[PDB]
Amino acid sequence: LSGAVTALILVIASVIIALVVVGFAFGLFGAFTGQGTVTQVGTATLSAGTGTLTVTLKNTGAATQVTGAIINGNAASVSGQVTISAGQNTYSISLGGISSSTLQNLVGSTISLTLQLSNGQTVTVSAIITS
Amino acid sequence: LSGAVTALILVIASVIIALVVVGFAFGLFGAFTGQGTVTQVGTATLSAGTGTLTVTLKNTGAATQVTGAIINGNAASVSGQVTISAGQNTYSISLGGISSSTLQNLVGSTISLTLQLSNGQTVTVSAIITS
Amino acid sequence: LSGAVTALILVIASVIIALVVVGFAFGLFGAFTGQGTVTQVGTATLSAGTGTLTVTLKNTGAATQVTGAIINGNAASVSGQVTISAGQNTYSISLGGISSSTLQNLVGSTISLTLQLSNGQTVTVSAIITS
Repeated sequence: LSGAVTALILVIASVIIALVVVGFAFGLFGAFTGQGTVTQVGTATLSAGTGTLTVTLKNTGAATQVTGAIINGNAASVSGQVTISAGQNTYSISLGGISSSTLQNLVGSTISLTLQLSNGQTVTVSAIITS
Repeated sequence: LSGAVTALILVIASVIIALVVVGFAFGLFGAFTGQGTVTQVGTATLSAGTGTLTVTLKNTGAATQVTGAIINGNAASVSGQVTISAGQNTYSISLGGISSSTLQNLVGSTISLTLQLSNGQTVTVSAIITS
Repeated sequence: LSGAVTALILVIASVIIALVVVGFAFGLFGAFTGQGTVTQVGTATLSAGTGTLTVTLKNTGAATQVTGAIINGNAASVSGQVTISAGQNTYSISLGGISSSTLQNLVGSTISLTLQLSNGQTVTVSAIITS
């Protein structure tokens, strides 16, 4: 009974250390290439009714704007306030191009977007879906 | 006479907690690579007289329904309120196919079930027997 | 994770050393023939919003202005600090003729320019598309 709790604390912590090391190694690409690395902070609530995505991306480097988004393997087209200035900020990106049927069907779950930067590497956004 | 019962309750429940912990650690891999993350929140109450699960399943993905349950190596059948729509609700599932003679013996105790979702992966469910 | 980082560092260093060797060969030719050669020192920034190009051209020869530039296989027009006086300096020229949206779409990445001097020679300018 005692050995099943120390076997879960270690799993929970190992999920975290590996992710921290992975993030540190991800950052080394932007640190050496000379371009800032954009990563999201917190969670995002993509709206099925409007298509607006409310992210909180933070970047440490140049000011680069996104060009496209990938939803469930289907390409999209971004719009709205897309500049991604330096420092943490809030952006109301309105993606469009995919049929709204998937958006209204998939209400409640947390899908994983892939916003495509102009400069290079993309940023993976895990966004919940609201009504 | 007193220690022989407290050395049995602890063993029986240690099996349960170890199985639940390893089920969580196993479903973590599936939710990590490709599949969903349908897990149980809390503990369920399985009636022994009529037979009805009251599980509290939380999932973030497509709507998937269970197809069969396992109660100590015995396959069962599911019918009732079983659709599992995205979110975290309470589902009343009427289990069937099990004889009403192997459950009332251990009323007031806890067992471990195994629900078989539509998308393949199985979730370990902890249930308490109620008369 | 280590292999990818090592490959990235080696790729960047290979680019830098190849460009250095090429510049050395060009300078050798210029010294042999009698007239100096315009070689860019370091990197350059090209603002997509405005079109002004900041370059660090140097030449150990006569003062020859530049007349045209090549962007993505499309000729353009130049103006501004276009004199290119003898000695290393920091010249700021304004590109003209490129479509603003196309270059705006590529903020952050690096491209290759090709300036056209008046004497009858060209200088390759690798520029970062800032904005």
